[PDB]
Amino acid sequence: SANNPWTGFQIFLSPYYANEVAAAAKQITDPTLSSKAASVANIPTFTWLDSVAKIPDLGTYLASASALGKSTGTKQLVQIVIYDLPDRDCAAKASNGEFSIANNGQANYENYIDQIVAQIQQFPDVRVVAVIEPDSLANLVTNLNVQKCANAKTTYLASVNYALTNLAKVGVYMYMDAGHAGWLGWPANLSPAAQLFTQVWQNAGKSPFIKGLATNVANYNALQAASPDPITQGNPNYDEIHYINALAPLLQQAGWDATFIVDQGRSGVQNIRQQWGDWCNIKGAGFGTRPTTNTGSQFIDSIVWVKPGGESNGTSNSSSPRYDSTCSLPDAAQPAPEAGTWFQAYFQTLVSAANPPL
Ligand SMILES: *[C@@H]1O[C@H](CO)[C@@H](O[C@@H]2O[C@H](CO)[C@@H](O)[C@H](O)[C@H]2NC(C)=O)[C@H](O)[C@H]1NC(C)=O
Repeated sequence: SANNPWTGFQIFLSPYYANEVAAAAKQITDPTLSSKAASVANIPTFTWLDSVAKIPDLGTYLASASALGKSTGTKQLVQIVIYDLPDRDCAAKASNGEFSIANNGQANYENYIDQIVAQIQQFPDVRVVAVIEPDSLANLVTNLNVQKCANAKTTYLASVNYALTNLAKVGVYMYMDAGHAGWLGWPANLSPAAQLFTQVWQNAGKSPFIKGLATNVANYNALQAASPDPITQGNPNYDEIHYINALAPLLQQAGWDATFIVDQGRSGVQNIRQQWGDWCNIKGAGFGTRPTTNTGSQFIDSIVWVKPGGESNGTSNSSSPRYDSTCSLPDAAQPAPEAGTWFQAYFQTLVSAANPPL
């Protein structure tokens, strides 16, 4: 499109991820690998606002970005993930979301959005790009047979709508999460997905700030695979470019000339999964293509690193109340600590296996 949110901006580098990376790098014993690991702190990632407790951090990042821009003559851009739906992750065996539909989820989520908007409103010289609710709308395409998802459908739609409508009022550029090629990219899922995303876009007023969709968030697919990963058999859309090329024209027909961003933060190593749906701490993952607007596609505004590499996707300990058995599969790195906590061995392998190399 004419307006790529990243062009002309300096991306703000997360100091939190930077702090995690710095602490991790000093524990890597091989000196050459340690220096490569430390440099990961210079690679832009998205900040996950996975609870209300993260909102004060957002405020600090906006204010810091505003000052860094003035100190360097740059316009700064802060990258965030909106990730706090009530009954979050409806199809997962376990979820860490703090809100529940049964306990005023809609009002609590609205207040979470209001607090985020109130921060963003104070720093108008900082641009914000937001990924909207990973692991939400995609469940409403394929997983309505999951009772928790069926029962969450109206709340997910209302809450996502509230986020889109209100973040647009402060000029946030937004990409709705849209799963990945092995979820919504199956040819038979493309039209139901397009119909749902279009309805969501319409309900939020077709705001020009709703730029399009984010794909492969927290996943491992290639953007453009050298050859199809065996997990993809049966799906001609075996990588993200095939998925996006197939979905984008369906959105165009609705009047939404959508553009896309694609997570490649853990895509450096292909052919590491037994089944396509295995998502938790996949063993042998490597850092992938660094964020760039040089995407190879008319539809793709940026390759991005949405999910921060090194933060555990979930514990492998079956005695934890947050245990999801996906995290103990044979292709999941184990033992793995609780979701969000640092997984040092996994980070070291992400560095060692990076492709392109760091
Ligand atoms: C695996 O999960 C279990 C349950 O969460 C953990 O065992 C408990 O740990 C807490 C303190 O961390 C104690 O209050 C409980 O009494 C423990 N229960 C038992 C049966 O030991 C266990 O620590 C976890 N293991 C790892 C490596 O995280």
